[PDB]
Amino acid sequence: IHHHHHHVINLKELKILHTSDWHLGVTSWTSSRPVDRREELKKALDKVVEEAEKREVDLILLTGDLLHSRNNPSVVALHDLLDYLKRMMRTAPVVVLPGNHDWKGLKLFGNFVTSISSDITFVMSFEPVDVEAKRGQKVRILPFPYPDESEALRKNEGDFRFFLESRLNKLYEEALKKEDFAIFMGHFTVEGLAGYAGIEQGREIIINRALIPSVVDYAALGHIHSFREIQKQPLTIYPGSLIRIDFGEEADEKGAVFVELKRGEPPRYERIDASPLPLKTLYYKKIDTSALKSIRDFCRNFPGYVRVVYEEDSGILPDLMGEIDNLVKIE
Ligand SMILES: CC[C@@H](C)N1C(=O)/C(=C\c2ccc(O)cc2)SC1=S
Ligand SMILES: CC[C@@H](C)N1C(=O)/C(=C\c2ccc(O)cc2)SC1=S
Ligand SMILES: [Mn+2]
Ligand SMILES: [Mn+2]
Repeated sequence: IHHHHHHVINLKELKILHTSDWHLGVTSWTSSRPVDRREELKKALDKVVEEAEKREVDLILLTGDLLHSRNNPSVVALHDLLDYLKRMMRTAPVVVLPGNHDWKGLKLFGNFVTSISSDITFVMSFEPVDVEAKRGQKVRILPFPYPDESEALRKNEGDFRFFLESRLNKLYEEALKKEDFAIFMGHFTVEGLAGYAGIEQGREIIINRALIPSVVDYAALGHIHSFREIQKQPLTIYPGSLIRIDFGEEADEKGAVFVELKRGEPPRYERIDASPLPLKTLYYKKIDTSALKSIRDFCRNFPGYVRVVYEEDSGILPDLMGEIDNLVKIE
C-alpha cells in the first residue's frame, strides 16, 4: 500500500476538484452582532474534502482568498489553512494560486514549500509550471496572479491594459507548448459580471472573458463570492465561497466544482453543494406591532441568520437582538 502517484500508460483523463474563497478566520457583522463563522466554514470544508476522496480526484486547484485577513491572519486561521492544505494533499496533488497578501516573505516560503514537496505547488508569478496529477497526468498550469511590480498601484490606462493582454498572449503561446492537459488559473474579475455586486472594494483587475486563452482545457478563477459559469469554450468557472459571508449572497448557492476532462470528449462538471447556513433579509416600512409579529414568527424556525431592514424610527425599539439569537443585524 504505497502513497505516491500512479502511472497509468496512455491515460487521457483528468478529474479536478476546484474550490475557492474559503475566507478562513472571518467574523461576520462585527458592527452589529459578531458571529464567528469558523464552525460553519470548517463543516463546509470537511464536506468538500470528503467529496474529493469520494470521486478520487486527480488534481486539486485552489484560488481566491483562502484567508479573510490579507496581511494579518490569526493563529487559528493559519492553523486551519495548513490543516486543510495537508488534508487536500493526502487526497490529490494541489495547485494554489494565492490572492492578495501584501507580504514579500510569502513568495519565498511559497517557492520553498513547492521545491520540497511533489504534492503541492504555489504559483505566485506569470511563469507557467508543469505538474504531475494523482495518476501521473502531465498538467501544465498557466497562472495569472494579481499584477505586481506596483502596476496595480500606479500604471497608465493604456499600457496596463496592453500589459494584461500581452501577458495573456504569452500564456496562450505557452499553452500550445503543453504535453497533455493545460489549466488556466486567474485571480481577477471578468468584465461585465451579471450580476455579482459588492466587489471588492478593493482593487479590481477587469479582463474580458474573450482574452482568456481558448486552447486551455479549463479556466480556474477566483476572488468573487458567487458561483459563475463564465463560458464553455474554454470552460471558465468561479466556484464561489463555501459559506455566505454577507447578506448580499442571500440567494447564492455555495460550494465547490468537480471537473472531469477527456482527450476527445468536451469538458463536463458537477457542482458540489456545501449547504451552508441560509441568510434572509426582512423589509419593513416601520417596525410596528405587525412588523414585530412577522419578525418573531420567521426567526422562530429559521436555521440561518436574519437581517431586518426598516426605513424610519417609530418609538423605542424592543430588544429584538436579545430575544432573538438569529437576528444579527437591524442596520
Ligand atoms: C505560505 C503558503 C500558505 C500557508 N499561505 C500563507 O501563508 C498565506 C498568507 C499569509 C501568511 C502569513 C502572514 O503573516 C500573512 C499572510 S496565503 C497562503 S496560501
Ligand atoms: C520554515 C521556517 C524557517 C524557514 N524559519 C523561519 O521562518 C524563521 C524565522 C522567521 C520567519 C519569519 C519571520 O517574519 C520572522 C522570523 S527561523 C526558521 S528555521
Ligand atoms: Mn481574490
Ligand atoms: Mn474572496
